[PDB]
Amino acid sequence: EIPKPVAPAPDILRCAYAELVVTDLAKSRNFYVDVLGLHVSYEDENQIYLRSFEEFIHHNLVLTKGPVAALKAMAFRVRTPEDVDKAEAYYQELGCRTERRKDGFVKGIGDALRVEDPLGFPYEFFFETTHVERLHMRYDLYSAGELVRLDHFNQVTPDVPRGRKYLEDLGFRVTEDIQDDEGTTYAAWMHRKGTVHDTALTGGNGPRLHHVAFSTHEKHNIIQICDKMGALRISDRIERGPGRHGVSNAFYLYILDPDNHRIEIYTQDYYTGDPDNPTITWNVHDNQRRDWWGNPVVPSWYTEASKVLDLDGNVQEIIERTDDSELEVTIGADGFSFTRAGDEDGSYHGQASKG
Amino acid sequence: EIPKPVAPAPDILRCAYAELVVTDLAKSRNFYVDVLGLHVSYEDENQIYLRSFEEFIHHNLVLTKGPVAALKAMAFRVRTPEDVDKAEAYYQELGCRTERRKDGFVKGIGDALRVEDPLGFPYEFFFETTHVERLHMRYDLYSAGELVRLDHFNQVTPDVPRGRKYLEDLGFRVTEDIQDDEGTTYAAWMHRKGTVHDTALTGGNGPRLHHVAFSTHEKHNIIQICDKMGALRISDRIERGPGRHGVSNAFYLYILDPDNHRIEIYTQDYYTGDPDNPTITWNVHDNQRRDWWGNPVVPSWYTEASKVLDLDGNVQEIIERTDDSELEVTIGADGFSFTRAGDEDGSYHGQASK
Amino acid sequence: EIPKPVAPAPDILRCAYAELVVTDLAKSRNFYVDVLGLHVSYEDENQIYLRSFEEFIHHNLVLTKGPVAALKAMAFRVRTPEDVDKAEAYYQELGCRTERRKDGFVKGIGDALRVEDPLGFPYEFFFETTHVERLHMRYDLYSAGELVRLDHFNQVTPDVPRGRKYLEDLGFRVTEDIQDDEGTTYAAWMHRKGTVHDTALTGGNGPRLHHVAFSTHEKHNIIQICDKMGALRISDRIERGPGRHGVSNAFYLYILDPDNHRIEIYTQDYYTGDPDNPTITWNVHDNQRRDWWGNPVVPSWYTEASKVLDLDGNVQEIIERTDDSELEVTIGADGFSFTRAGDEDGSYHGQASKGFKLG
Amino acid sequence: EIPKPVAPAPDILRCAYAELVVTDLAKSRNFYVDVLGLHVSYEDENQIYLRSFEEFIHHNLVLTKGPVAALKAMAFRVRTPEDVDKAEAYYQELGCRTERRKDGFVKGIGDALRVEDPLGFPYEFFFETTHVERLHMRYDLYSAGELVRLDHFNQVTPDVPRGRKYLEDLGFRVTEDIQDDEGTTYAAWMHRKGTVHDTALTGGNGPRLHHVAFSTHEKHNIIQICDKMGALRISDRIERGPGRHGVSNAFYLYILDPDNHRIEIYTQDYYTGDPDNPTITWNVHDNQRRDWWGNPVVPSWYTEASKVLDLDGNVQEIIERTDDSELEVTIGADGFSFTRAGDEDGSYHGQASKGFKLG
Ligand SMILES: [Ca+2]
Ligand SMILES: [Cl-]
Ligand SMILES: [Cl-]
Ligand SMILES: [Cl-]
Ligand SMILES: [Cl-]
Ligand SMILES: [Fe+2]
Ligand SMILES: [Fe+2]
Ligand SMILES: [Fe+2]
Ligand SMILES: [Fe+2]
Repeated sequence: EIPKPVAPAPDILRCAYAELVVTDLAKSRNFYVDVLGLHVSYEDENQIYLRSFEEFIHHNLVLTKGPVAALKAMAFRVRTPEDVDKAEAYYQELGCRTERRKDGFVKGIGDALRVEDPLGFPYEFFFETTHVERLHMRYDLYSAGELVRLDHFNQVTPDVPRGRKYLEDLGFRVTEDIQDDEGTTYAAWMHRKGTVHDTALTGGNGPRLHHVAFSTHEKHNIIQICDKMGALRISDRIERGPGRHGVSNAFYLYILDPDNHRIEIYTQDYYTGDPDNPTITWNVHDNQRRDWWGNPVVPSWYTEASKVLDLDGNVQEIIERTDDSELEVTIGADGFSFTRAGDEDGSYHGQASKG
Repeated sequence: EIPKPVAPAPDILRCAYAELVVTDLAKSRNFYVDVLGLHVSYEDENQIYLRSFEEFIHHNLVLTKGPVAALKAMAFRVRTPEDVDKAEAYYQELGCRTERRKDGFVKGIGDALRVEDPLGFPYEFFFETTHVERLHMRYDLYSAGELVRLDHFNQVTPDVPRGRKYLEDLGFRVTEDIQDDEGTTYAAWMHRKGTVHDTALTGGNGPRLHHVAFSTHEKHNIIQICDKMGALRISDRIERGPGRHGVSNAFYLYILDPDNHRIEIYTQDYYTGDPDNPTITWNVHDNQRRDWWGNPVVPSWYTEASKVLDLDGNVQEIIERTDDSELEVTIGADGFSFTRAGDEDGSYHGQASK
Repeated sequence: EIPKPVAPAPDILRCAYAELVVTDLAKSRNFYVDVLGLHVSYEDENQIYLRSFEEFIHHNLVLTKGPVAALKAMAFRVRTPEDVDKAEAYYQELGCRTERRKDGFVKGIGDALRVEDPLGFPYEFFFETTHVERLHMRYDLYSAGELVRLDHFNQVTPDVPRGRKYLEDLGFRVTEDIQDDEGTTYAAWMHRKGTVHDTALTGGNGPRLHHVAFSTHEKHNIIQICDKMGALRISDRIERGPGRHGVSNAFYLYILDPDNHRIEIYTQDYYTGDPDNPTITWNVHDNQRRDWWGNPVVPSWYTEASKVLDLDGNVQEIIERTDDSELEVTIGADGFSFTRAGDEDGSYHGQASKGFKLG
Repeated sequence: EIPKPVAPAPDILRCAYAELVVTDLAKSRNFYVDVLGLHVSYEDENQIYLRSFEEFIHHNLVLTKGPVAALKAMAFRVRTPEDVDKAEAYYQELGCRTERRKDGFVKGIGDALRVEDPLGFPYEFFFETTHVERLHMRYDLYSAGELVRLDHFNQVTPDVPRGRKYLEDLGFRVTEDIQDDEGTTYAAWMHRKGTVHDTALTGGNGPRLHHVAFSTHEKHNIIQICDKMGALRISDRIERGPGRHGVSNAFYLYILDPDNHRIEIYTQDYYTGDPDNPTITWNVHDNQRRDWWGNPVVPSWYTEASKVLDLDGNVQEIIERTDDSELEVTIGADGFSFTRAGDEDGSYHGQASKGFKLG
């Protein structure tokens, strides 16, 4: 239903950075720099440019002061300068609004194309970026909870099949998804860079940004983030985890920034770069699909997500999902989940796992 | 009100083993050997004797086939052979029922005393044990989830101060506890060997055994146990965790065996050996006391625990706690907890966290 | 010196497997399966097919019984069936010997091309492969030392710039290298899959295969491999490490199989997938370039490597390196190394670091 | 031939702190605070008092500015105030020089006794100490290389059985030792607190202090210390390691402070608190006894150690070892070591393991 354009898709390398509008620049700086340990590439009174430990492009996160907290741009890096032209021609044919700046929208990025995509998300495509010192061996700066890479975005959208087809035509490959036996798709994960994903689609009212995810080297680094949050007595900002994912097989943690933007810390998924990488489909009632250890998913994780902006800086209107709700079918009043397929023992009726 | 005997206390070194009655020996073996990777010191059709990676005494766990799943004995090693005689005289003065077997109750233990202690728990005291190969450097046998030591027991009892004074007289020292402003004690941790505890008292209906705990080297070993349980599709047997404890500061996991005996896997508490080791008291309403990260404690963790047997092998009758319930005052309908004292942001009312 | 063909290079995805010839199959099986924990895809009296924990292709290593221990093939997977045709045309234009087998050289691989490449190495290109159970969440099988992926090969060749140009034309990008101030290149690392490398060139007499590398999830997994080797009283088979590499930033260990084939265990390098990824050049006299902690590199690491076979299965003749020797210029009698550039303190003259000399 | 006194031994709990004389207080501070991350309890122009992450007594390390770098005191905490009096009577009966200060020798310690012990070492015994904030849950301060406890001292002394007998009479129990088949003892480990050791005796010219050891929680913490030293371009101050010890089974690293005082970082030894804890004797030629992975012991580890002071602040005279040297019998020109006892394969004669000889 989103048609495949005749124009070639641009060659997208990876997710590269997010621009997030925040309301109190000092509080957010404290969260992202003081608590999480991200590295400042540039800052002034309006913006903070932050990067992970192993990054060499200018930034992975731009915090921009504004009146309404929201995603302003989710940016992917393309292979060549000519891929920014291809992106522009591709989104024109799709009838999408686009805006092209030879000198970039944020500091440290050159020629860039921003678009309101067919799902209502603000995508940016760019090649040119100002290189900075790669801190990958600066173990003199390395913190016990060090965030090493930007890994993915996760987007909330009402119709997952619709979005999936569009991203596949754009060159993303589905690695895992969640479905039921009645034809509904609840979520899908897709990649360009050869990890489990660069973005993911989560079925719900949208467009909204569910989260932005950063990686650590090891599982103990994620444990340390939790421990530090307890020491700072902000354990209430730990939403969910730590855990092992079923889908993706990664060790994880979800935390909430001062504007409630959700950040995931993630480590140790697997290689997906082969073009016939086997796709894995989970059943929506399988209680090990989201947390492998069967720990319950808190309802806020399903219902809460960040607003997104259009190209003019106004909030995108939210469209309701009419397909079945992952929350309702697993943990709501008429919900169901199993530990072992076909086994009544270890199954949950009308409530979440673990009592 | 448990009187201090004039007879000297036995010198207790550490918690050493538990004997657990199980209903299906083969299923239990599958859990303790095939899933958890404990090492077989002896087995036959009626019992399995198991030990941890770094142990040199005969065993840390005995699984005995019986009709009713229950704790049959929680055993402490004493410093000398004479300490068994001291234990006998001590418990006889307390008016407790005792039984002395010069050749032991279980294989690989020699002269031993079992008692029905004043809290109704079956304690064993012994010195003599058959030494076995210490597997501490057998990395050829080392599992990704390796259990390296027995760390502690945790006992459910209705009146914590009563039990705590009795254990102090036995030479245990309290390291941490949970209290409220009204003066109720909900739990206490106490030690002999210089870790946070060898046993602990949890307020509730008892005598019941809350859990037995084993230690791993590192946090990743606990993660692996969870991961393996997912792979075996037995994640419903993960009860609580993994987490960081507030009390003890240890990384932890609670799992349930086939008869619902609860096992804790535990690592990285701190040294308590100095006699003036500072005691830490947590408020019962502090949401970081049990899980430092503020994760909720599932009601089953407070309400479910194992039966204990008397010396004849019958189940000990339960006495109901009359002091306030930690479940009720934190997560029950009129309960509450906080992240930051005095702050309504991050506080939970009539409701658990997260 | 090696010309760029007019024919397009095949689109290479990644290193996929190696076929090693071994002299005693049962001894090699004990090393790779019982010691290292690799998973058996297939075996018989003549071959063992092994894979890592996260692999879905049929195998990452084939051990083949033969009279002379050697590398028989280093195989790269290509993106499409049509890329195998491209590889054939490309290598024919380079004037190399090639062999095409529609149903594969080894079990579990389909249409495959093997070539004697311009550096004398037996390369294989394939697309078609039998998928198997991907064991990535089989934590009921996971060992304390689990090998999760095949990561790279490392090749010994006498002229590194000559090979580097050829691999760049083939589509590999150099991520790191080691050079001196007098124009000599000692080593280069190059990738297709977006890690530090899929293969590497190490200057020395060749063609010889230096090692094959597998990855683990965490550093403690590499430690456990060492610990287990101690417990099995085969610590004499730990060649070098564990350590932190300067080049690649990975945590590492080198061990030796029963035929002296060198295996590296490797973890936690960085992403190189961007086309303008910064190339890092280390100076050969920098004592943190190979081991970041400054531990000395054992001389066998520089001198010993496995024979490689031609398409007929005969050993390839060795061509001697005439460029300067990394061993000689760093830890040899006229050698030099530094800890801090320009500082005499922490420098080493005619001997290795940490109080050692060449045996 | 150090007699057992009639007077009762003091009840020693554990090693508690060391007082090290250092020549440049600012440079030592950069090392212990900025590099290693210890926590400051008190400092001024003359001294810096440091503690580990889990400590509640005032300090584990006192750095005292002075003219000659040396160990000034190795302090053990005793169980009660009365035990300081027992210590005094005990050493007086041995005929040792003692000095008692009711208000301590350093800040944060109360009634204390220093003695010049029969091996020439300056020992302090105390009970009273100023309690400080226990930082064990201050994960807001926790570094990637955090030192969590003080674990042990290691002493160099010419006659190990003489020293061992004396420590046994003080209540220390031997856990492990190294010997040869002809009855020479090279080293012994002994404990009070239920870990492998609180102090250890290493055969050599002495009295000298070999090292002070701190523990970390996990192996990755020790790896981070190396990684950080590499980043700071002070890898030349990594003496030996990281490794796994044979004796003790601990993961370890040895580093050198600005005055060449050796610090060990140590983790994951085993419980020894039972009175019949099985002792383990290793053969001196076993190449897995010091490093379980067979990595060679750097010669400086055998030859270099810190001076110790007498109670007036003067350096103690050094007495030479007349028994065999561990260095000489294992890695010297006439030395040997084995991987498997009796097996020539994996054995080393006249040189160290892994292909190095002595520099
Ligand atoms: Ca030069
Ligand atoms: Cl999830
Ligand atoms: Cl708890
Ligand atoms: Cl290297
Ligand atoms: Cl050693
Ligand atoms: Fe995610
Ligand atoms: Fe416990
Ligand atoms: Fe390599
Ligand atoms: Fe030591």
